Amino acid sequence: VQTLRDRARKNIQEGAVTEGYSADRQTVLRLLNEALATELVCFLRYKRHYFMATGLKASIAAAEFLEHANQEMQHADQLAERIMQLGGEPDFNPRGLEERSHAEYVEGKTLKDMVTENLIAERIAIDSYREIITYLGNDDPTTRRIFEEILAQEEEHADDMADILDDLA
Amino acid sequence: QTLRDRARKNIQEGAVTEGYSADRQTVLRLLNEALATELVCFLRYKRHYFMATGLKASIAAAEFLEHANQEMQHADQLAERIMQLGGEPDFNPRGLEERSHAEYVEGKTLKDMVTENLIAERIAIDSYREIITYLGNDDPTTRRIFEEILAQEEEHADDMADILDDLA
Amino acid sequence: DVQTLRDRARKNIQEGAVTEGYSADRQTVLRLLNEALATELVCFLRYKRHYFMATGLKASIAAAEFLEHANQEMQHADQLAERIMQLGGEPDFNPRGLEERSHAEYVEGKTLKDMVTENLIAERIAIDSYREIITYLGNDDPTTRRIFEEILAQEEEHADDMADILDDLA
Amino acid sequence: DVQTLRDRARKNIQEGAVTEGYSADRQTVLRLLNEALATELVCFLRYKRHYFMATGLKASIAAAEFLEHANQEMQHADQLAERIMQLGGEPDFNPRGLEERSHAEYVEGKTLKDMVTENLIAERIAIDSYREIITYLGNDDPTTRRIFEEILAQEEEHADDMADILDDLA
Amino acid sequence: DVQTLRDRARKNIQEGAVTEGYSADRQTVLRLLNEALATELVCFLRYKRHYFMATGLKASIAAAEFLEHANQEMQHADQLAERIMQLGGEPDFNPRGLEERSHAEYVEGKTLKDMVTENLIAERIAIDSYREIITYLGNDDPTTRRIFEEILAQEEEHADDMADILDDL
Amino acid sequence: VQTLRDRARKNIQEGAVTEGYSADRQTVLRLLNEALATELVCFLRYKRHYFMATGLKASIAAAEFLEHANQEMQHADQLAERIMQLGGEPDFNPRGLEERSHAEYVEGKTLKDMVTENLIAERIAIDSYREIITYLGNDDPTTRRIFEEILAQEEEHADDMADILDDLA
Amino acid sequence: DVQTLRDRARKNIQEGAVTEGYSADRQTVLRLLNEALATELVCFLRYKRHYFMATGLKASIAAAEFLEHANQEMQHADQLAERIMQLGGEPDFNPRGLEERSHAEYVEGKTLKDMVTENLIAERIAIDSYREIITYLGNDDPTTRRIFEEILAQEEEHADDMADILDDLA
Amino acid sequence: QTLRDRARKNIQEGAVTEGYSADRQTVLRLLNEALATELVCFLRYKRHYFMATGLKASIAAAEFLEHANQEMQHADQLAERIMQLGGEPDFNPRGLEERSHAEYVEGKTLKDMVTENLIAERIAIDSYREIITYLGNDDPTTRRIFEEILAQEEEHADDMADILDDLA
Amino acid sequence: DVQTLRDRARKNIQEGAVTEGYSADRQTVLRLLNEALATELVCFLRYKRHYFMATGLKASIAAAEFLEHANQEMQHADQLAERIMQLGGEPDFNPRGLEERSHAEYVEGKTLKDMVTENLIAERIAIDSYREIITYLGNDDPTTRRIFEEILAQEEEHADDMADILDDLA
Amino acid sequence: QLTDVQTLRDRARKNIQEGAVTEGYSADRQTVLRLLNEALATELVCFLRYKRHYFMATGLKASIAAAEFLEHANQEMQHADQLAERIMQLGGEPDFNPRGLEERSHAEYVEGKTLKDMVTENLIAERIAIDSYREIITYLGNDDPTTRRIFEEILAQEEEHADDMADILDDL
Amino acid sequence: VQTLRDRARKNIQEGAVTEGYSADRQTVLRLLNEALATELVCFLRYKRHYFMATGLKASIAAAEFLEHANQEMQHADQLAERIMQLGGEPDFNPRGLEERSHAEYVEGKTLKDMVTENLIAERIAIDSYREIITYLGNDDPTTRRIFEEILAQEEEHADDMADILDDL
Amino acid sequence: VQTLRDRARKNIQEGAVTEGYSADRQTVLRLLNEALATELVCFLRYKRHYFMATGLKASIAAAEFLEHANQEMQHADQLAERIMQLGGEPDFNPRGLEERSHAEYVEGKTLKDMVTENLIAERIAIDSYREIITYLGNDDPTTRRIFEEILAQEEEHADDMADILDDLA
Ligand SMILES: [Fe+2]
Ligand SMILES: [Fe+2]
Ligand SMILES: [Fe+2]
Ligand SMILES: [Fe+2]
Ligand SMILES: [Fe+2]
Ligand SMILES: [Fe+2]
Ligand SMILES: [Fe+2]
Ligand SMILES: [Fe+2]
Ligand SMILES: [Fe+2]
Ligand SMILES: [Fe+2]
Ligand SMILES: [Fe+2]
Ligand SMILES: [Fe+2]
Ligand SMILES: [Fe+2]
Ligand SMILES: [Fe+2]
Ligand SMILES: [Fe+2]
Ligand SMILES: [Fe+2]
Repeated sequence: VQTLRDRARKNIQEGAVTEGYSADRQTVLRLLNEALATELVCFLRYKRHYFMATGLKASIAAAEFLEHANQEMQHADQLAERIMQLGGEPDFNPRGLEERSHAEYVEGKTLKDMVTENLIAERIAIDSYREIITYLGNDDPTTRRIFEEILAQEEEHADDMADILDDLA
Repeated sequence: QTLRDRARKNIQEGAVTEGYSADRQTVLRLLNEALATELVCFLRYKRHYFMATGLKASIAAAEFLEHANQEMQHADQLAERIMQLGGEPDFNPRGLEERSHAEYVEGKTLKDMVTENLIAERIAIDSYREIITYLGNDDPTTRRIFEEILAQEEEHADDMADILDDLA
Repeated sequence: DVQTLRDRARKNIQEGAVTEGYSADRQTVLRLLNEALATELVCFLRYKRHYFMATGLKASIAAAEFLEHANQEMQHADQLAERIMQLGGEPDFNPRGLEERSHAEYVEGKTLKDMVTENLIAERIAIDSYREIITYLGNDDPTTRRIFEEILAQEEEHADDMADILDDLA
Repeated sequence: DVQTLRDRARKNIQEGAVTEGYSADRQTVLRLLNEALATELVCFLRYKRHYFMATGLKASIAAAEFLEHANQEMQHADQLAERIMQLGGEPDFNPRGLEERSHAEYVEGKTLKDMVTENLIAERIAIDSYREIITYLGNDDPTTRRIFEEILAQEEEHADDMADILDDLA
Repeated sequence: DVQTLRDRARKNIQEGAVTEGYSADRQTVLRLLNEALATELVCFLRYKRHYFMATGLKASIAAAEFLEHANQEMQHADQLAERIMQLGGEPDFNPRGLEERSHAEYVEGKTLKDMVTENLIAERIAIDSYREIITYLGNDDPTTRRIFEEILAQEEEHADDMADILDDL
Repeated sequence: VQTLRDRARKNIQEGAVTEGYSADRQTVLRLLNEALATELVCFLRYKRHYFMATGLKASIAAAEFLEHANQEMQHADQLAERIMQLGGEPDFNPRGLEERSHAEYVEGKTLKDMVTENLIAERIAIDSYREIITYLGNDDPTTRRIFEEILAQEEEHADDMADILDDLA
Repeated sequence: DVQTLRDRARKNIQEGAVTEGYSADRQTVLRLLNEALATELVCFLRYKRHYFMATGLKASIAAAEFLEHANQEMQHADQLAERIMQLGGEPDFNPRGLEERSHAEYVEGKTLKDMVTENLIAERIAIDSYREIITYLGNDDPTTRRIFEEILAQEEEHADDMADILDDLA
Repeated sequence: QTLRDRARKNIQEGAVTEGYSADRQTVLRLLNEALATELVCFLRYKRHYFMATGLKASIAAAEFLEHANQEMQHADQLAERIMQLGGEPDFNPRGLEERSHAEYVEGKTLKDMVTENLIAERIAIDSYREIITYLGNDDPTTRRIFEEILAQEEEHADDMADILDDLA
Repeated sequence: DVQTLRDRARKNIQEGAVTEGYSADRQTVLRLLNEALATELVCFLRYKRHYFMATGLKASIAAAEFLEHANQEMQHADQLAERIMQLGGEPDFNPRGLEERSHAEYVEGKTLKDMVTENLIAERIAIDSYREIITYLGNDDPTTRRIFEEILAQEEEHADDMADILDDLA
Repeated sequence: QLTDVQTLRDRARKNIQEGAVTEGYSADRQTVLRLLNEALATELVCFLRYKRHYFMATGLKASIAAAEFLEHANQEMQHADQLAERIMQLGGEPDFNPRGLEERSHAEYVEGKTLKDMVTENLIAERIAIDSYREIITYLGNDDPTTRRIFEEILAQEEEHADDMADILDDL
Repeated sequence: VQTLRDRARKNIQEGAVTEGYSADRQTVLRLLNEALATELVCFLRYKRHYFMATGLKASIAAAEFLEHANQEMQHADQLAERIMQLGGEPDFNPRGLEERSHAEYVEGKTLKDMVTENLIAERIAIDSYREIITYLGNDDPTTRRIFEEILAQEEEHADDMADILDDL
Repeated sequence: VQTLRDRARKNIQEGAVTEGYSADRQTVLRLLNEALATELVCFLRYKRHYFMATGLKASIAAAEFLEHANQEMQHADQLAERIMQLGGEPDFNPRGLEERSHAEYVEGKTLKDMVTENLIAERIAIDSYREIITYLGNDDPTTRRIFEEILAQEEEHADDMADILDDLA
């Protein structure tokens, strides 16, 4: 009765983080920020390919590139919001961004170059977030669900890029 | 540089990465069986929607149509995943019922119609529960598709049972 | 009195939309409506199959048309079933024997040219079938005639849309 | 062949939509449009009466249909009045003698079966009435024919909807 | 009996909407579609001119009708060009000789009554032209017939709207 | 306690009509149906005028006529709904409709005729509904508010028609 | 002459909407608003319960009305709480003693006829309560009177809607 | 035919019928004084809206703008009625403040701005309460306008007082 | 093999969404669903009280969060009640004993800091309460688990939003 | 370091509270503010005049003018808002005081008796604003693009209002 | 000061054209009508290309053709509106339309033909409108802004067509 | 005549850039890319401040921080679109982003810190883009108008940030 309340009153400023939070909060925060860097890098890369993919066939890829780009930023916003709830700071610094990220920014010369670099990044993110989802287990459903939702989106991005690549050269 | 090499190996496989620990072949078979089930349930509900005329029946007819269209959304969801996992979705009407866990049943009465839909929903619920168990933690993206469909079928079952209890 | 218009309407009142003035062969029009319904359901399934399988840069353009066509087909299916019910029939959504009732076929195709060609064939079959139905109806059933005349126009668009693609292929 | 198309159009220019090529009997087409208009106004009033009076769980389903029908009837009224004006007539909205001009009646009914049955009778009267008008017009006035053909298709739907209800009652 | 339906469809398959059953004179139907297209383009330009020139209190009322008509005329143009393409023709948007191909003329007018009358004349020319076309088509080409029936009905509205204004002048 | 509920269960099928309803229900119902007849008549008269008022200036009146007609029907619906709540039957019968109504259906020959006839009807309704509002007093707020809302609308309809009539012949 | 209108406005300025001219008994009006607020909150909970429990074909129609009423009750609750704040009070949303404060009861009902009857009883209690409040206010507080007059008209509708259902039942 | 004769006499008076029992001339005077008040209050609120910058103040600034546009809606309501009753609405900025029950006051601080708006609302509340009493049952349509405006001013007064209590 | 899947579904058919394969303790899941329902109804009432009472410049920002939270609480209430029905229970909206059933309390608060603190305490009680329920369900009831996982995530947001405010206060 | 780019930033830190007004602002801030406020007064007067004409223009033909009057009135207020917004960005105070509003405004409030009066009075005001704002645009030159663009956008609207009113007046 | 108004009263019927209008109005009107013809011609050419560009790749260009066509008409409307404000008459006559225009109507046979002809026309318009913008200088801000808004639109159209042509 | 067409055909692949383009294309591209980097940096800084500014008062600034962030990205898109039209490549590389930009990414500790850094950045951009507008003169209206439109937005951002700082400093 009053013990339910006393548990909640202890360390109240910790907010979303309760007596029941069983995950390794600092390590989760580290992973959230690595993912955030990946999303920002993927956002900048896709935006680049979008502007550069001109032409008839390429304009189709350009549309997918832009759609992907803005989804990446949605993933970034989702992750930063969680970083804040779990007592961290989201790192939007462009300095060293690529070093924190699992993906690279690669301009590419051809369209096949562009698509391949995006496909490579998605497959890196897929396996990375699969590992994080496994690592979280049942200790942090709310964070686990963020990565599960991002994962499902990345799997779509991978298929969308691979579908294009098969038609190229 | 090995993360990049892991990703470059079998790049044409797309969403299916080295870390995909499920039996891709078996998941594809289950996805197509679900797809057939959803198309069959769509056709049955669409039949019942048109045939359920009257004062009281027209209320059931509305639910029939809502379910039919939800079934088609499930079909699209499953087919999309079949493609991401490197399969082919089988929309062939020939042998459609043999592939499906459900049946197409016209019914003579409205109680017939509701009962046949209720039976189909309960077949799907237990079938998809088993698939979700089979997937476990190997394919979250597919597991989440079936979990979302499952929740809908549970709604469809309650809606049909709620009606059936009021009938003759 | 003018009580004769009312007496006409009261006779066989449960027949609903079908009045004394309905001059068509109701049983046959219902047969044609159900054959048309089967054709649309098949065409819907074929187009959806092609939509999911047509991946790539060029093909994704075709896939969009395939999906647009698919849903137009189901709209036709709904129009026809609605009319079947108004004329006192039962619409047959049974997938068993669906192809046997249909003027069209379900064909997966291997290439994109295969998919486009098969859809073009189905449309040209439907166009000529529905022209024949429209003629059979004559002035006996304006409401049913108008459904097929409207579907016909959609099919001519689908045929032109698929042919326009096929000319650019291989 | 240019100045003769123009001279054709300049003659009786005040006739508006009604050109030399208008092969129908304008005076009679106007009579039929105004009878149709009275029928639609009457059917609107009857349905509105039934809408307000049909209370209860089961009745409210019919009442919803009564209202949809009522408002479709007024749409038909506007469509017909609009055409009357294009053909140089005057639409008669006068409530005095409205029923005598109409093919339908205003009938309150006591029961829901009464109300549904009376609406079903009126829809079936309109169907055959408008079928005859469509035949009378033939190819002489496509624009007026298409109005009646569009109204007819709606009346057939209204008849089916009322009959579908009556089967659950009688 | 199913392979012969398929054989009919394969013969001349590139002709698209035009099937073995198409019983109209395709070449002549196309000529009529192109004459109608010119009529609509001419009527569009004339109405647009009258719209801009019809200033004042009362005239602004006619000007609104002029603009609504102009844009309906272009919709008619679009319908006809779409049909020209389905039947294997070419829609002629060439401004050179546009008036010669058209049943109508471009006429500036000095007064508002000038403008309204010229528009009324054009609508009455189109009405009788399209009635003749609809008759020529008969039951041979429902899809084209329905286009002209739909355009005709709009032209009758335009004719009545212009005549209703002219009666006040 | 048990009397608040006992007052409400007694005569429960009388619905909105409670023990506290202090108005002369039968008379309120009579007035509601007379008002309903008036609105139906005014609806038909305005619709007649709307279709017949063609021309440059007349089309401006035609638009006001249509707005008025459709407001009249809203009033008809408002009143019929209230008749049902108070235990009556709304009379939509076209036979003898004018005999029940305070206003008349008048085709009019000229536009000034049409405007004048509408203005006369609005001023009849205004004075009728003011008397009903006074008659109701505080005995039936819900019904009173219906008439106060209709009255305000009729005052607008009257001002709109008089504004037109001042500019005429 | 402008300095006295301003001086009246400066006297007790923090009282806000409540001016020197407010002629009602602020304390008592606040009591009635809070009693009404409890009534609406209880009615919201009752209707919500009935909405979820009324399953079946015919019953689902009542469930739709139950939900609509439920949410209209909460709009009334908000309207009343908004006014309580303007008159310098505190709106009591405490679930403890909510029924003791409310003019209506929460009653689960066993049957649909039960549910409808209990809702119908509550509406008729509210009607007579709010009519009495409207009389008590007189011309002293138009802004509050208008809240109750608007709620009253809504309750008369809810009462009629429930009674219309009850007549068709058992 | 007597109802018709009543309506035909003085037909150009429009909404004002034989049964209009209010003092039309005096009602027009009050509508125009109220109109002036609303225009003045609109300008003052707009002034405060632009001048209330900062973290806290921007919250008040949003309220200032909302109030401002509501004031103009009232001006529109009042002018519409002035026309229906056969008058002329006075939008002249010369002497606008003399006709208005409220003042235009710039204020130096935010507390100044809030206090001045609160003073104006309480002036209008009591002014319109008096007008509603004067009308009684003689002019329902006009009475309802003032009753609707009055309720809005009470909200504005409560909203401003709610801000003032938190300030200084 | 088709008649055995079908026989499974006919056994206990009236149970609806609850199939032979449902491996949870339906009785207990329903108990927890109803305790959650009470918690959300109480949290809704508390937040609504705070919304209306939190006046002022800074406080109005909190008031907005209070209202957004309140309506999210009611959405949770509806989700939970819907599930109670599917599992064959009855959702308890009775205000009598509502607080005894709820894991949270209704607390008026005197200051804004009071209000924020009480809301924050409530969210943290809910967070840990629903985490325990998610554990209890395991893999036995995905559909119910997902409801709680979705609610949990919202409560974590509500906790962060209230704590973010409290850090700036007094 | 190497006070390079560090110079762009040191320019920005100086007088930071001056906000939009930077070291690069080459216009006479004091004078631009006077002009913005005169324009603001002009628009408020034009709004009140047009609103007056809207309510008084009853009749068949007049109601068409009444519609134009109302569209114009609300555009005038949009202009007033645009100008007041700029006054704040440049560190001024926008004067909404109705006392002396006309003395500050380039236009007049004129009731007019007839519709022809109303149309003419609005037409005169537009032509005053057109030439006033042309002069202001010229005075600004290239010193304040953001303020110039406000006046250029208002100017184009006033030219439309002028043409709209003249088109009506020709028929009277 | 009473002179501000007398300036505005002189030649009042000229409307937007005031004493301060320093441009050569007759010449501005000539340029506006030449631009109008250019837009009308470009509109017809684009529509022709839209209907004729069938196929997979071509349908992409066809969509751009239609967007451009309708933008061309928006420009035509902008220019005609300005002709009226400045006291001219807009010439929509199809006879001699091409002679008045800086562009041509060219059907083209291939898609490369169509795209090239559009690109050529856009570059003609760009340099024409740059010259007009220069001729206007500061004498007519309102007309100058119309051409600058169109110019930027034409630069987009040129880039869009060149982007397509590079792939052929 | 035939020379307008020949002028347009020369260097046709240059697209928007015609013979009449009198600006230094190479330099305009350099300036556009410096602005592009500035906007990307300002976007990241504002997003960081948005997530970190929690509390009652701080949430007001956070809302503005977010509105600014998204306006900055709109500016980035405008600038990149023009870079492509003038035949350049837009540089979205996070590597060296700050070195190319007139602005910096600065986390700040306090809200006063965040607001001040945003205010400084806007004032740098304001004066930088004013200079670019002068450099363009009348040689490139389309680009000048882009910067003139961005400038007006930056002036708003500066006023909005300064309005906040006055309440803090
Ligand atoms: Fe991705
Ligand atoms: Fe289902
Ligand atoms: Fe098709
Ligand atoms: Fe009808
Ligand atoms: Fe009907
Ligand atoms: Fe046409
Ligand atoms: Fe036309
Ligand atoms: Fe009226
Ligand atoms: Fe209620
Ligand atoms: Fe106020
Ligand atoms: Fe909750
Ligand atoms: Fe919560
Ligand atoms: Fe203006
Ligand atoms: Fe162009
Ligand atoms: Fe920027
Ligand atoms: Fe900025």
